[PDB]
Amino acid sequence: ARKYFVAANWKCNGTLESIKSLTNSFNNLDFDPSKLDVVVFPVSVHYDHTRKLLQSKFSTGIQNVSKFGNGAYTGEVSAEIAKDLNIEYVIIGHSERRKYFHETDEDVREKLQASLKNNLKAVVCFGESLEQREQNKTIEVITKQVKAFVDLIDNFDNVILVYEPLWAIKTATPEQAQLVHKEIRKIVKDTCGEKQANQIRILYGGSVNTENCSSLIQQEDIDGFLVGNASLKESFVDIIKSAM
Amino acid sequence: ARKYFVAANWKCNGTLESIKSLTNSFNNLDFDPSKLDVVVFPVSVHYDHTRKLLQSKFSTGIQNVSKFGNGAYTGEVSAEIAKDLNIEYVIIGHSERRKYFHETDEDVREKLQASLKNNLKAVVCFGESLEQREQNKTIEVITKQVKAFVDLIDNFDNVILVYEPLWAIGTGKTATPEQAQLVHKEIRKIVKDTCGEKQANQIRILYGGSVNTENCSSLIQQEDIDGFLVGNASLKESFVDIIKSAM
Repeated sequence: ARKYFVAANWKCNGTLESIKSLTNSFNNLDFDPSKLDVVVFPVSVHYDHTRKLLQSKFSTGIQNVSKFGNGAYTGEVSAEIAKDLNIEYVIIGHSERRKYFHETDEDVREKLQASLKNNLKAVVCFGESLEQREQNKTIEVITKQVKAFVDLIDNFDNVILVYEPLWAIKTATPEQAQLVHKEIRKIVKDTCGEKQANQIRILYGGSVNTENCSSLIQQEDIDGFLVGNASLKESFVDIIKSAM
Repeated sequence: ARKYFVAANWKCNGTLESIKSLTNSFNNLDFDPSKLDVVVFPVSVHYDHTRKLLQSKFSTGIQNVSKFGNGAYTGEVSAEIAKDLNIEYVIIGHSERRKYFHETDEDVREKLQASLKNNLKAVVCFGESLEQREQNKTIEVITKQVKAFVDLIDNFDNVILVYEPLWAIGTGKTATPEQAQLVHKEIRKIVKDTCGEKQANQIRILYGGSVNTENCSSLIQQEDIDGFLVGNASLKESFVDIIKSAM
């Protein structure tokens, strides 16, 4: 029922040369974008380059978006500016922004609202710490992170969730991932409704590579991934192939 | 000297079409980039579009830069990436980043360290609040802010200071050219105290309050005001007359 969703998070990496090389190798992968979503998230200043080098079967987005609209917000990219550039997706709430730049649940909410106001699709990240999982607080913490923003979703094809097992940076088994994914879908069901919950894509955002992608994707409540370091290698196409 | 320096901070504003329009109008102004620096700072995602459309006499830059290098830093743009793209200038410590995104003196320092380490030129902003000005803390505050980072400066043409009179932004108070000049004088003294006289006389100190076509000449003709980081007025085609005040 749910369309699989494979995302490349390049984070803060890339040169124009390397992007030229990587995008070319990606273009050589034959896949149908009506059946599978494949999204590339370059660094802001690399977006136009990346978009021009990637064939249209690859969707594209940016790794952050402002909680503010246009105006006196130096260094920010608004949802309105992204929409004008036909930027399709935004990443919101990535653990590294919550960690390094003190992004809160409320910031995530307001970024999501702004993104949805301007008709962007949103990739929304959350997940518990090692200390939180060690205290058996996974459901508590994820209920709270999800309820911060979940009522803003009207179209459950246009918001994609991402579970980051920050506890593991330990290493999460496919079954352990699946178990949280199921818990998340139940949270969505009880906050938004059962049809909504069965629509929404929930991606795994722990460490995904060529050797574990098949085991992860086959899990019933794992609908794809947000891929970190493996997405900077030409063998990312094999991770893509696991979802086809 | 000192070479004037006129900078367009477009902040979070612009469309593909408005920039097309605006850059074209700017291109019609004939100035000599060896006689003054004219720098445009678009939104990161507008950098390529903006750099392509502006004639090469215009310098360009980005409104923020990361304190971290390359790696697992989602949403960040490194000094490394800016260097690879020949992005010449970066803004650091803008009051709007200190206000909304909790950017600290330490953040400013590391961003400057990272920028200079990667051969970027930095436009660095600081300034006191209403409450600080009212309590006569202007020099204490500015001295603290500048001392966060000034020892990193390795070339006093390549780092540019911006005084933001935050006490006069959105407060109901307006800073006079005379008041501005005095803070700039205060700032050049601070640099002379910490770096030396030649260093202090070399460095551009730009005014970062509200600048428009009416007040621009009154500001830049002041002895210690070497140009400006312009906000809302740099979104208009009439910005060319702000540039003209420095020609």
